[PDB]
This record gives sequence, structure tokens and C-alpha cells, in this order.
Amino acid sequence: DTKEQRILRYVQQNAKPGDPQSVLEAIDTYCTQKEWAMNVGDAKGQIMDAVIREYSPSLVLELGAYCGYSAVRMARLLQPGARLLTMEMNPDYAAITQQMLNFAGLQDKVTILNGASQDLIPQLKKKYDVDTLDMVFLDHWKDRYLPDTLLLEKCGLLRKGTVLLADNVIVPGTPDFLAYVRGSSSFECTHYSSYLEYMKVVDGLEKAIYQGP
Ligand SMILES: O=C(NCCCCCn1ccnc1)c1cc(-c2ccc(F)cc2)cc(O)c1O
Ligand SMILES: [K+]
Ligand SMILES: [Mg+2]
Repeated sequence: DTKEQRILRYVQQNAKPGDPQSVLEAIDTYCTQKEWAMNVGDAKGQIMDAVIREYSPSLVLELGAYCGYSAVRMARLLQPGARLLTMEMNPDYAAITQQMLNFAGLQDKVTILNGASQDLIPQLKKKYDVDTLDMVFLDHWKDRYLPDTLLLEKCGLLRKGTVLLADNVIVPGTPDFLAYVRGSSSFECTHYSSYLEYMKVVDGLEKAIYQGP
């Protein structure tokens, strides 16, 4: 019995099917009262919501799904017809995320891609019929934020205005990614100071808007 299975069971028994807000509230209650887990959380989640509402992206890519908390958070605010693709290397987490989206009634808006982001990103154009991405949410291996951002550019997946939103830039931290985007004329950066999910520890989101080559 895993922590991720316990979170999914808790949602199924304490939230309303087809109600994404109740799913988010149940995950946040479980993680504050029972066991911490690496979901983006409500503090950083409110900043995510404000970014999503500002840009109303039609196609979002997420790197790292975990239990589907951030996928539910983003997908619930997407416009009819807009889509989210989420890459998850851990098959057990991918199965939890699929069941979380199904319970939230968001399954038609989100596609889980099982595998490594370094292998899946080069297949987006030809296999998944992607042209360019409107937004990317980075929440996977912290040492992969920079290489995958460089890979997205190489693959022609970024366009002028693509919004990169990165979790955990302070804790655990993404020092090479932060230094790179903040020092590059190809990105316009904004830091949103906040708190590590379910903890009185400072963390933050970085928004890095791609400006073209
Ligand atoms: O490691 C994290 N995420 C990546 C999980 C593996 C992704 C693998 N993958 C998925 C797809 N392709 C590759 C993470 C960790 C923490 C944290 C903070 C404080 C602490 F004391 C311990 C941990 C907080 C988060 O918010 C995080 O996201
Ligand atoms: K999450
Ligand atoms: Mg995170």
C-alpha cells in the first residue's frame, strides 16, 4: 500500500466525482493532516491558477505528473477543446494520475505520456501531432529542467510567447535552469515567491517566457 494509493483512495472517498475543486481540496487536506506529498500544493497552486487564467493556453505540456494534482489544477481552468499532455516516467504514478483525472472528470482534456521526457519530447511533432507549445509546466527531476528546456527549443516546440512555469526553483532548487533562463536574452523571467507545498518553507515558481532565437 503506497502513499500515492492512499491519496487516490482518500480523494475517491472524500471528494465529489467530476468536481475538480473538491479533488484538489481533498488532496490538500490529506497532505496537511496525514502525510506530506510532493504535489504543487495550494500556495503555489493559486499562482499557477493566476498564470493559466492570464494566458488561457490551448496546448500545455507538463513534465512530471506525480498524482495528477497539477494536471487537475491546470486542466480544470482550460477552455473547451484545450489540451494538456503530461509526461510521467514512473508507471505507478502514471496509473494514479490517470485514475485522479478520471475521478475529476478531466480525462478528455489530458493525455498521460508514460516514459522519459528526453525520449518523448522528440516524438511530440510526428507522433502526437504537436506544432508548438503554448505553455510548459516543469515539475520533474530538478536536474532535467535545463536539458529539457534546451531539448524543447532544439525540437522547434517553442514559439514566441511560450510560457515556461517551473516549480521548486528554490526547494529542492534548479540552480542551472534559473541561472540560464535569467541570463538569456531568449527568455523574459519573473519570480513568484511562495511556499513549499504543505510547509512553512520558502519556495517559488519561475515564469520564463520564450522570445525566439
Ligand atoms: O523531486 C520532486 N519532483 C520530481 C519527482 C520525480 C520526477 C521524475 N520524472 C517524472 C517525469 N520525468 C521524470 C519534488 C521534490 C520536492 C521536495 C521538496 C522538499 C523535500 F525535502 C523533498 C522533496 C518538492 C516538489 O514539489 C517536487 O516536485
Ligand atoms: K503536482
Ligand atoms: Mg514540485
